[PDB]
Amino acid sequence: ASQTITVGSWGGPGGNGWDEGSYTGIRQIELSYKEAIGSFSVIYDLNGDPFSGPKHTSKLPYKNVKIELKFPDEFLESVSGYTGPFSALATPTPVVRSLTFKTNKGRTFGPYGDEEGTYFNLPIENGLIVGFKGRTGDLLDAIGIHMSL
Amino acid sequence: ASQTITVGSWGGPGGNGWDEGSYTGIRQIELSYKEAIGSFSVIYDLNGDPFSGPKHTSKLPYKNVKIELKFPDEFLESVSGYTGPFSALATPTPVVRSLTFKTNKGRTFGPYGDEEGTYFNLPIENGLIVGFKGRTGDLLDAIGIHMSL
Amino acid sequence: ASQTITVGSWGGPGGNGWDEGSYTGIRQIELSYKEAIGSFSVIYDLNGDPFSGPKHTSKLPYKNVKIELKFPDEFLESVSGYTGPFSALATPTPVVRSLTFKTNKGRTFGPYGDEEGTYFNLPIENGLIVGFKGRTGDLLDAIGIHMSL
Amino acid sequence: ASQTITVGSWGGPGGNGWDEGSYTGIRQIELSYKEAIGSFSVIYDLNGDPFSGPKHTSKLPYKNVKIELKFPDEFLESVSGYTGPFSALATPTPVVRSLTFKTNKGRTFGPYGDEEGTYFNLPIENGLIVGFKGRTGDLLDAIGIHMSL
Ligand SMILES: CO[C@H]1O[C@H](CO)[C@@H](O)[C@H](O)[C@@H]1O
Ligand SMILES: CO[C@H]1O[C@H](CO)[C@@H](O)[C@H](O)[C@@H]1O
Ligand SMILES: CO[C@H]1O[C@H](CO)[C@@H](O)[C@H](O)[C@@H]1O
Ligand SMILES: CO[C@H]1O[C@H](CO)[C@@H](O)[C@H](O)[C@@H]1O
Repeated sequence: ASQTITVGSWGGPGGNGWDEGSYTGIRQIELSYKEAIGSFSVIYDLNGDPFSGPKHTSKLPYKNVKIELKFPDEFLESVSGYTGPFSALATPTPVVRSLTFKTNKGRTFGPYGDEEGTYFNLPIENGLIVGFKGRTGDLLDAIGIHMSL
Repeated sequence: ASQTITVGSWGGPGGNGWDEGSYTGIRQIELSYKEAIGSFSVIYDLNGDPFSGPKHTSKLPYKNVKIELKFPDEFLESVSGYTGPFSALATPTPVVRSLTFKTNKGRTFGPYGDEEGTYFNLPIENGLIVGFKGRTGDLLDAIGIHMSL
Repeated sequence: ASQTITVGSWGGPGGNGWDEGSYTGIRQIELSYKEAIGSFSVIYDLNGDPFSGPKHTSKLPYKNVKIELKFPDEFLESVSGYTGPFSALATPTPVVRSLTFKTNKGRTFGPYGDEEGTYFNLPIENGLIVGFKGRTGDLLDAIGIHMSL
Repeated sequence: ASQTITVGSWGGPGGNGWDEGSYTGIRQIELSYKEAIGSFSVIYDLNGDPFSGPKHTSKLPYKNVKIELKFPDEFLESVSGYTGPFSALATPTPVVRSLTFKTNKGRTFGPYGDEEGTYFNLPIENGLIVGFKGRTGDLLDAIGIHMSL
């Protein structure tokens, strides 16, 4: 059972948890958004071959978007976003409202979802986001990260 | 030259940089504070023997404080705080204003320094803060972290 | 691109190289043998689900064998074997003649293949064999290992 | 308590154990030898400054030798040697009789001590020997290694 530095879990305890696990790297990210982040599934790299992980999609009719990294020369060097409860979707607990990624090549994938609530930002100076972990219900209640060299 | 996952660097580009490096674990943290964090030096564990790292002290007449962890049964599981520019000490760039630690034993070392500015929080679910990195001038301009299993 | 401590490469430069990569752990090992080791393919654990890696089989009509580890309570704690050139199969370079595994549960999978040539033994005191690397032609010319915590 | 992949422990159970721990790298190695290896102490690199670890010296009047690596451009890429019991020094258990190092720059520090007994060889394809572990009595009964990226 090898283990991987797991960091954070930003967001609330709502929805059901999920942990896609560790892989060799990240190739593509797919997420839906509107006033908050809804669906979130990612395509990892498993030793050279692309491996699509579990789909954590939500029913909310949100705008979808694909984030294609120019792997393996380009990789996430920063993950930041906003977390706060959502009124329209009657649930008392916090939800990831906004998410925004930044790659080592200078490419930043603009903030998806409203930018309001308490801020969180993970600047990676040395290391690789090798996998995602998080909780999903009708939206993305929380999101976590696996890292390695 | 062996390397360690390095994360963050929360705060501004002011002052001079410093990186204390990687060690086996953390035993004691010493920092001075008032409206922001000033001095910051830590005592690591180098294979069982306590090893005091470089002192990054500031002249500002601030209130000092020692944080003694009950090593190795107790270790930091969360580091959070605030970063924002400081008026009184004329400098245009952001500074770590507040810092607050939480150990796996439930012990939280209350927020030191004013809690205003943009928030940052590093929840550690699996891994160890094995070393600090950061920038100091008259205060603690920024602070970073080294992690490992 | 998430790298993993890679060790050894015991054996000769004959045949074609191959690297199955890193995974979460090892579940089953399949190898054929006679006077030396011929086919060698393994089934890894990818975050809980069994993942069969590339088949590196050889044509030689050798006796096959499956090594099923009681994962995840049981794992390899030692890999040792013999390397030396082979007469019968006219090739001037060394080949892994014998291979023998030992698990943390005391189970040792007896030496497969003749035990002659120069000896090699990797005792693992702390760490996990998380993936194999090696060269195959008509037999297993050499074998390597990926490790992680 | 951060941990490091620890490998091997080649040699016998004689003498008293010792573990110098993990450091940033290796700068110099000092060992004494004759028909077997006697004294063995090393100077590590602790984040840039040379750090001398525990001296594991033996009284046997052996020939001493210093191995200075051109750190950090040069580092051990292979450690091999011989282990077998020693007659002259009446002890029934195995002892490391010979030890030989090879650096990434092509420099090989010739076999020290008689080359007889069972062979052991650790080729490092990716990773760093970051610390030694071993057992010493009147000679070097066994030797182990800590590795990391
Ligand atoms: C209102 O319903 C769903 O979505 C919210 C936020 O995603 C969760 O907290 C909740 O448990 C349900 O899964
Ligand atoms: C005003 O002087 C000092 O302290 C501030 C904040 O610590 C730094 O930005 C600056 O460069 C100096 O080191
Ligand atoms: C004789 O043929 C094959 O097998 C040997 C040993 O496996 C290799 O060295 C060689 O290149 C071929 O692949
Ligand atoms: C004969 O005396 C010493 O040295 C040998 C080999 O080093 C050890 O096995 C033994 O316990 C003593 O420490």
